[PDB]
Amino acid sequence: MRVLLIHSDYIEYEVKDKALKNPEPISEDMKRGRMEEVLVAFISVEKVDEKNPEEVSLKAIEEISKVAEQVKAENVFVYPFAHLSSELAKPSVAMDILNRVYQGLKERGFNVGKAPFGYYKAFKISCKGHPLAELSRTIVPEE
Amino acid sequence: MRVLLIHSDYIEYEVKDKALKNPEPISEDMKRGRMEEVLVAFISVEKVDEKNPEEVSLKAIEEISKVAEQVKAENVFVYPFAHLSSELAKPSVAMDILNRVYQGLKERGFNVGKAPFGYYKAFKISCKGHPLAELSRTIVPEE
Repeated sequence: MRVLLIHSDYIEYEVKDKALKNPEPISEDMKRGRMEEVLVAFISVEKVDEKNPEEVSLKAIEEISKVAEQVKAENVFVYPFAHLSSELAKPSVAMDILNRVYQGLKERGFNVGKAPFGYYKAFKISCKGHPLAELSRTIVPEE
Repeated sequence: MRVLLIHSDYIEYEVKDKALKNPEPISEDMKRGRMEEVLVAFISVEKVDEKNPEEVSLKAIEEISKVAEQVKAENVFVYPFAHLSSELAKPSVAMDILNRVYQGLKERGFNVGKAPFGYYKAFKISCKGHPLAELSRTIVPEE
C-alpha cells in the first residue's frame, strides 16, 4: 500500500463516468461530497497487500490516525487513488481494504468521509503549506 | 520517472518553508502562481533517471505533450512532486531534469508554468472529471 496524506482546507468531489465495469455501488449522496479542515488520504492498494488485507488495513489505520493527531485533524477523507503505484491489487481486494480503513478510522472516533471506488471523479483540494501537510507512506504486510 | 497528469480547471500555489537546505533559487514572482485550463504534470524524478537525464527528459517532454494534445490543453504546469516514488533522484539531478522538461515544453509552443523545487507549498487544484483528466506515466531510460 502507498498512501499520500494531505492536510487540506477542504476536499470536494463529484462522481463521473464509471472507470471499471463493476465499480463500487453508490447511493445518491455518494456521488458528491465535501469536507473542510481535513486529512485527505489518497490510497493506492497494491498487489502485495493481498497477502494480508487485515494486517495492511490495521497498519494503515494506525499510520493515518497518527498523522491526523500530529496535524490536529478531526476529519479524514479516504480517496481511492491508484497512481501512487503500478503494482495494483485486484479491484475486489482494493475495495475491501479501502472499506476496512474507512471503517477503522470511524471506530477510532474521527469524522470520516470517502469517495466511491471505480469511477472517474472531478475533485478540488487545497493543501495547507505546512511541513507535515503533505506526506507519503508505504505500508506492507510482513510478507 | 513517475508522472501524474491532471487536466485541471486551475492550479495555484504559494511557496512556504524550505524543504531542503539548498532549494531552488527563486524570484519574487516565483513564490506564487496560477494557471487555468491547464495540464498539471506532477513529477517525481527517480534514481534510475540519473543514468541518462537527457533521454528521460526528452521522453517526458513527448509523453506530456502527447497528453496535452489529447485533452486539447494549451497550458502545462510542471509541479515537482516526490510522492509518486520512493526511489528518488539526487536533488541536483532532479532539478536539472525538471528544468529540461520545463524548457522542452516551452520550445514545443505550449504556455508552461512551474513551481519551485525544494520548498513546501500550499496549492489548490480542480481536476476535471473526464476519463483522460487524471493519468499516470512511468518514463525510464533504456538503462
